[PDB]
Amino acid sequence: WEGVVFTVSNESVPRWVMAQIQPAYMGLVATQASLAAAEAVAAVARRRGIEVHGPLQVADPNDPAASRSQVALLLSELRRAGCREIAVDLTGGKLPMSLGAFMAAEEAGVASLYVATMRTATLRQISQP
Amino acid sequence: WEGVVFTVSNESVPRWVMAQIQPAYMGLVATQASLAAAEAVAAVARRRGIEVHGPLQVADPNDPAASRSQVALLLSELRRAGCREIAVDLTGGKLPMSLGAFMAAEEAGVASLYVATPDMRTATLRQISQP
Repeated sequence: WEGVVFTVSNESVPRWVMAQIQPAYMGLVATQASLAAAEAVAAVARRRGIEVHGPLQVADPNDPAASRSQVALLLSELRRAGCREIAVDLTGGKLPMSLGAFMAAEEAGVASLYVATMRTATLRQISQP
Repeated sequence: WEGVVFTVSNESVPRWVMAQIQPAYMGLVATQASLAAAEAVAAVARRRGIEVHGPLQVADPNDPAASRSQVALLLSELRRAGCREIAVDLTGGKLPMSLGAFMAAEEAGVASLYVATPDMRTATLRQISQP
């Protein structure tokens, strides 16, 4: 892989993917709470020479559409910068972030990757076809 | 919703969703590690008059194809029993499970729901969709 777009909740797992595949371009989508992790990923990637796009923030992380659109923007920005082999690692983030990222990646025809290792609750809809 | 298919990791969350939706039909997909929790959801549901299908087991919880196919089996199974407005609740279980359940629900035309509330010594990178 030439490029990788990450949904981010922790910094350690994207770093390990970086070493595995050594891409030339990287995109980062985070929430407000996970922004510091995304910036930590960006900092190590910059000093290895990777071109870093983002982090982009999603206003509501429980809304898959928000994540989907941000990953879409980054997948386009990376294609523009001249990257042709892009994948989306959706390991990080809450479930709707990973789901929105997968949606963006299916909709652009790119490969999705994964790293195998109640009073507040609302019921929400992810998809209605 | 009159039918809900659940991916199961814990027993609490599905129970909570059951109380909110009051479904008539239920489907249950579990891993080996979560089969007991699913059986406990199933026991509670059958005593409330709910027709329960499963729990089915997925052998590889990291393979989304194995989750997709069990959820898809259960959705067709529920429809043949007379259920027709079904939602897939895909909280519970790891990401691959949830994504497999999302794939099966999209291909079946059903809505997907979600309840809104690490050691790197050994890791494998898997491709989950290769379009």
